[PDB]
Amino acid sequence: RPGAIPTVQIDNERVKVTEWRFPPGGETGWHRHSMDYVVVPMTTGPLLLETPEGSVTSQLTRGVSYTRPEGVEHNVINPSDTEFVFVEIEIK
Amino acid sequence: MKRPGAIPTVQIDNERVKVTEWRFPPGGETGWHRHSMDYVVVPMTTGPLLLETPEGSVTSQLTRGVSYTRPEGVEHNVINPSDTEFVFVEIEIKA
Ligand SMILES: [Zn+2]
Ligand SMILES: [Zn+2]
Repeated sequence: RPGAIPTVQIDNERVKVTEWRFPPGGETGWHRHSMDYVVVPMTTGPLLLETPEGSVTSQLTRGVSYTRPEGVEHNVINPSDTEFVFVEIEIK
Repeated sequence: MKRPGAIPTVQIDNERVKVTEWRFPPGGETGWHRHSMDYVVVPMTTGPLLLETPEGSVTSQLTRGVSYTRPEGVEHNVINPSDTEFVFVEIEIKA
């Protein structure tokens, strides 16, 4: 797949904030989250998450934030024909 | 005369963070406040904000999705000088 593009916006003693910009069909690659994190979606739409429990399609809504814990392990894919963006705030 | 209030909606409030969506009517403001925590601002709207601090007033240009951080201790009033609603998500980091 094409690669999603992470841009780190903030990396201080308290948080690391990364913008993830997905081209259509783009993926993060598999990773494991080492920190609790908050997601602020900048786009409304579905994401495809490959997870240890299998494939999960999730609905994100622009401007509706949510949090997930340290230990989440997955590959995130943009299953749409448009760009998808979200901001991820990892708590240190 | 009084500017309309910006409206806070708490999205997350847990051991680690408090995340509040702030929605500004046209011309709207926060009122003066003091930030008790380091915080992250994720703008949801591209546009100017007018920031009133003890020393003066400045126009700051925000871009949707371009975050920034400010430290504990900020004292200000924040105003939306535009003719349309301005929205940002504020992530306060608990100690
Ligand atoms: Zn992830
Ligand atoms: Zn403030």
